Amino acid sequence: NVAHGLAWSYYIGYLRLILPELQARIRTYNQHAVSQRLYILLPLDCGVPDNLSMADPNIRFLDKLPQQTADRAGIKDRVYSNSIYELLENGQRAGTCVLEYATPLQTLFAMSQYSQAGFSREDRLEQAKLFCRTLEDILADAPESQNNCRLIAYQEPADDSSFSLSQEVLRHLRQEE
Amino acid sequence: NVAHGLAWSYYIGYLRLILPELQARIRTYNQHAVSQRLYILLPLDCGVPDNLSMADPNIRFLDKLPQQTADRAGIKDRVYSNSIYELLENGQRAGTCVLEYATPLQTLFAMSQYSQAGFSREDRLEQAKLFCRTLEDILADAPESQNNCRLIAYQEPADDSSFSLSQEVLRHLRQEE
Repeated sequence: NVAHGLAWSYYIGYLRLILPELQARIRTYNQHAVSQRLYILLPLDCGVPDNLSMADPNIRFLDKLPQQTADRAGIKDRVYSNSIYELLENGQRAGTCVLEYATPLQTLFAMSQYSQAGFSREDRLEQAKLFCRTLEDILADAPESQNNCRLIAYQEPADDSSFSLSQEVLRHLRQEE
Repeated sequence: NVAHGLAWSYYIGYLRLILPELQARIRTYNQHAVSQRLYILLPLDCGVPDNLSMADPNIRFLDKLPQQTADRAGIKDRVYSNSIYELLENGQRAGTCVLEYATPLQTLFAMSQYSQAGFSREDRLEQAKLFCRTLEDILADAPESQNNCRLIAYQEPADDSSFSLSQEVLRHLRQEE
C-alpha cells in the first residue's frame, strides 16, 4: 500500500541525490569531529516532532552542514540542508553526527488524520513497517549507499517511562567500530 | 495505486506548508509585477526536466522569491524556494509568475525505471492522471488554497512539432481576468 511509494520517493527525490555528496560535505565542515553517515530516525509510531531536542534533550543541535543546492523541476537552487547534533550521556559529549527523521513517516501520520485520504488510523504501524522494510531493501542494492547512512528504526514500549532516543542513536553510532 | 500517496504527500509536505505564506512572499518581492498564485506544471507524460528554459526558451527565469525556512523533522531551517519566470510571446514579455513542475511526477518517472519498484513503465500515464485528479480533489477542499495555485495539466500530441509550453501557461494566466 502507500508506504511503498513513499519509500521509493524518499530514495529517488532525496537519498540518491544527497548521499553521493554527503562525505564530501562532512570533510568540508570538519576543517572549519562529525561521524560519516546520515543517521535516519524511523519511529514506527510515526511520531515525528520537528525539533529533535524535544524528543530528547540529550540530543543537542550543534550546527548545519554546508547546504547542497541543485536545479530541480523548474526550481533554481533548491536547497538540501542537514543538521549536526551532539549526543550526550550523563552530561558528557559521547557522539556527534548528522541526524534527522525520515519525513515520509510524518507524511503517513498526517494522511491518517485527513478523511478523504482513505487511510485508516489503525494502519499506521503496518505502513511504517512497510516503509522501513522497503527502504532497507532499496538501500541494500543502492550504489549511492556505500556506508553513507544508517536507519534507526524503533518502537517505544507501551506505555511506561524510560526509552532514551539519544541512547538508541548512541548504540548504532558505537557499532560503527 | 502509487499516485494517491504521492499526491497526498505533495500536499501535506509542501502545498499546505507553502501556500499560506506565498501571497505574503510575492508582496515582499514586488516592493524591491508578479502574478499571485503558484503555477504547477503537470505533464501527463511525466517528463520533468530540471531546467524550465529547456522545456521552452520563451519561459525565461527572472529571479527567486524570498526563501521560506522552517524547522522540519529534525532539520533546522529547511528551505522552501520558488522561482519566478517571465513568459514571452513573439519577443514581448506577456506575463510573470511563479512557476514549477510538480516533482512527484518525476518521482513516478524514475520509479518506472527501477526493476525492484514493481512499477510498470506502461502505467505512467494512468498514474499521472490519478495524481492530477487526486490533487485537484485535495485542493477543492483545501483551506490553504484560496486562489493560491493553479494546476496546468497537459498532454503533448503524438508526436508532431508545435506545442508551446509558454502558450499553455499564458492561457491559464490570462484566464486570471
